[PDB]
Amino acid sequence: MKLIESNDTVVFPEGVTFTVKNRIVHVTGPRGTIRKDFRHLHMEMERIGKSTLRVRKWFGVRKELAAIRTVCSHIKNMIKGVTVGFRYKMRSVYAHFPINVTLQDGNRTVEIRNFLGEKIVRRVPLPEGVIATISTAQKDEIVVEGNDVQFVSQAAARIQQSTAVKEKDIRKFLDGIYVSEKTTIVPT
RNA sequence: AGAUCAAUGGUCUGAAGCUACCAUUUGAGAGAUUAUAACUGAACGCCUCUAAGUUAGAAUCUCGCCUUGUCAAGGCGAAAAU
Repeated sequence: MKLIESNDTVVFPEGVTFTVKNRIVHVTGPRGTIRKDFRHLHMEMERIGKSTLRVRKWFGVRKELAAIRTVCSHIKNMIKGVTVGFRYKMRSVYAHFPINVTLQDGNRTVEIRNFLGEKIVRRVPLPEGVIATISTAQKDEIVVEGNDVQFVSQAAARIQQSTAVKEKDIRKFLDGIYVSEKTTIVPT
């Protein structure tokens, strides 16, 4: 069945603006602006009012209708990123070897050393708009920060998957850098 | 003394050329991705690597490097003398 009409709306808080057109959104807030392209989905996105953005699908099938709330969630994450940003805190877990984490290339590359005692150096470049920080207060804590949740979480996952154990069962060789918390920059 | 013949008379050494892992020299890079592990994220107000969208990804695959390139819309240029 093709449902005639199905829509969902996103309401923007104060101090944020969106200016959507042609299925491209340009959210902007205190922490800068995020531009997102949604042209891979054929829905009508419009401004209904002064701070409400409606995403609507005409005659959609189950799979297409599944993407309305996906797009709305993406725009909500855009709002959150431009207001309070995203910060992923990761913890280093090790049995014997301290996992040494440093930043190089103008703080654009994360270098991991001594993971499980290996002499190889693991290098993770950071995407544009994402910064990293080694916590001086809390030991063995890395923090990845930025506006765009996609890129922040992608960098965090790159770091987490970089430290993988090989040829040893992972059920107790649990060393590695694991995302311990997903929170915001500004205390919410 | 010089040489000849014995279908290469025979023995020793034997350059040159040819030749031996029996000597010596040289043999390497990207791209898209598979399985897989993940990100964001609905469907299904929760979850979820998946549905849309995103990451990393290999003796595989394609290309590079390397060999041929008398190629029938007679494959296509530059340039010299005619």
